Amino acid sequence: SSRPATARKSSGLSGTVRIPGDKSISHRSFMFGGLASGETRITGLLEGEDVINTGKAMQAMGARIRKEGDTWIIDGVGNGGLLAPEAPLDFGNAATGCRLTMGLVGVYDFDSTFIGDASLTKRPMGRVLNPLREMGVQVKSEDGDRLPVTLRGPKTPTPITYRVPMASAQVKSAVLLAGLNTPGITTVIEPIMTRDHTEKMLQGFGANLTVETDADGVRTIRLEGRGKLTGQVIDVPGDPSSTAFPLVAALLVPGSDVTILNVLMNPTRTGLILTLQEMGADIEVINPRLAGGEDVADLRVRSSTLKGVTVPEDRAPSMIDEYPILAVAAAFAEGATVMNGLEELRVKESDRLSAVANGLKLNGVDCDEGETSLVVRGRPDGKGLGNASGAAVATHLDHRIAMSFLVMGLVSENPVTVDDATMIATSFPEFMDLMAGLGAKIELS
Ligand SMILES: O=C(O)C1=C[C@@H](OP(=O)(O)O)[C@@H](O)[C@H](O)C1
Repeated sequence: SSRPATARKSSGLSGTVRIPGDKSISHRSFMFGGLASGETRITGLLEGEDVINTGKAMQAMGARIRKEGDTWIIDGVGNGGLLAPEAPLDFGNAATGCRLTMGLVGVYDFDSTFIGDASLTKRPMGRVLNPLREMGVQVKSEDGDRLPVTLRGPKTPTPITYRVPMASAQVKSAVLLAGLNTPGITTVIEPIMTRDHTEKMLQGFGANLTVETDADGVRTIRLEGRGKLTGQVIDVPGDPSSTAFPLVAALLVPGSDVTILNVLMNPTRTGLILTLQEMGADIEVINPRLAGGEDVADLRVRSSTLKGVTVPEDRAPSMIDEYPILAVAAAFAEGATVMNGLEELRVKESDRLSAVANGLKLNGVDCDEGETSLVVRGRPDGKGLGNASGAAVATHLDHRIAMSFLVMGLVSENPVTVDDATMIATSFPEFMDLMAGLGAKIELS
């Protein structure tokens, strides 16, 4: 069921720790490794529940996946070699696995059914199902294009040129993956850049995929379908979204000095760091280097005094999953922090804009929730913040709401309680141990 947890005011956080692997790249490592010809070897894989579910779905379609020592080894089926699954593919809490797999297997001439948990089942799939319908896929979904969904691909899919209407890397990714089993050229036009793990990894696996960027920033991504993919050696970098939690905690808890190692620094993932630096954060980027084909660095974070800033709508895609923890940082900053262009937060694991605003208010923070924006006014000394009565923040099955508010409790005058910590393991099973090791006081009921 649910397992509440309470975070208490802590003394300085201190230590050096390696952050778990990147979730986005980990999902794709299992997917591309399972699809490619031959063997793929992965080190640094995130072993959270979301990623394990993607792995099980790939096994259900013929990939052999196993862990030898600290390396995941995958024997792929080759492009065009996916086998019809016997039962529904259960993605649990993971929209990434679900949406990308819809594109990947929806274009195959067999039935595939997709199911998930109470959170995933409420999220919109129309954004990926519409382009698939244009490609010839037959779709059976629940009202509003929600799970459960059953797809059946045509004998020969139709390649399309699709302009993504919202800044979603998952929609871009689903169309490109569908293009892998479609004859001809599939083109995705992305007006605003989103995380590019699919493009970079498919090129690494040998796909004839090109990316052209116009001077105005619009990206035209072309993929030639039904081409060979070759197994690769993958070294997964640390998750910058998971890094955000100990990083913001170190900035807010006085007397802190925390170094996080091997953090992915791809600019489509670092909007929070840029934003915190503008607010006055002391974050040092150490030994920037190339590892596994990606930019990584170690980050040394020290306690800082923060000031509110205006966060523009165009930075949102580069930090979309970090708005919950940014809002918590803003609760302790001098002045107002204003964030717009947040419509996408309403369709995540939880409606994050509503969950964050309600959680902040429950914990004494002055904030204003707009249809697509949030304004937060802070109290630097944390006085009056938190909830002395022990009232619990509603997490709405969202791991990031649970983690963000637990970070808040390490700083607020009064403890912060979340109604459930059980979903944290979907993306960061190491969270409790990692934070405790740094000195955080978090009591699990
Ligand atoms: O492709 C990916 O790995 C992801 C893209 C984002 O979703 P959207 O495409 O809906 O923005 C992000 O919020 C999600 O956690 C993972």
